[PDB]
Amino acid sequence: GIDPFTAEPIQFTKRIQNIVVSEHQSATFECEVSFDDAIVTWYKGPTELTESQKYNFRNDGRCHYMTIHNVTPDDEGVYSVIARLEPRGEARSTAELKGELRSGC
Repeated sequence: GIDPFTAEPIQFTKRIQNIVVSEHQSATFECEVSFDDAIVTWYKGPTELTESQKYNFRNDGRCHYMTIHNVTPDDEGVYSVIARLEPRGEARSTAELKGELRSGC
């Protein structure tokens, strides 16, 4: 009749948003999800992001954080977060990265 709530599709309530970051600073895309058992991977363009003393991935219950250190104009682009669990209805979200210009006199 009606599918169970637990198997219902997973979506990001917070829905990451666009970030503007100074060249020497760091960018963080924060997301929140319906289930805490979901597995999340961040994507930049066709390339997936992995740790290399470059990307810091921190998990906190339903909350998942990704921090990028040393952002370049080149690095500006689109970042996505995808949450996956056994077939329940996967979700995809996007956000844009922008490089803030350094201030001066």
